[PDB]
Amino acid sequence: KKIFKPEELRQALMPTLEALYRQDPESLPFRQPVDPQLLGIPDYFDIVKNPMDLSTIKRKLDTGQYQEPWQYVDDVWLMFNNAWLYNRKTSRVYKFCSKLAEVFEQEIDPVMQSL
Ligand SMILES: C[C@@H]1CC(=O)Nc2cccc(C(=O)NCc3ccccc3)c2N1
Repeated sequence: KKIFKPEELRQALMPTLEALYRQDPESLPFRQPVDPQLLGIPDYFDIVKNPMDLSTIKRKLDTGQYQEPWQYVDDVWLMFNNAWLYNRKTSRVYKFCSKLAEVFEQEIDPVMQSL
């Protein structure tokens, strides 16, 4: 089975994550873990079983937690799908998620081809 070294995943994939981070205004609510008490959404973990955010994905890259590039892509999509599930379609977070998904698609395609 092909092994992907953690530094090699990090070098290839981190620019795609940085592209999301730098999207302002749309990345802002995704830059840190959801804090249900602080955001006034105490039902969040009942609806979203597996929370995910940009900083957690960065930490996983930094600490070698992905064996396969598709596992990173899965976490980015988990983050998106959580937002499209929890929020209504009129909301900022929903529409900001849609923008991030558009940006990500463009960034990730050449990278995954190359891997
Ligand atoms: C990602 C996280 C959890 C979620 O899916 N929905 C959500 C609901 C209420 C507030 C928020 C929240 O972050 N509100 C503050 C905010 C929203 C948009 C832009 C700036 C700040 C919220 N965001």
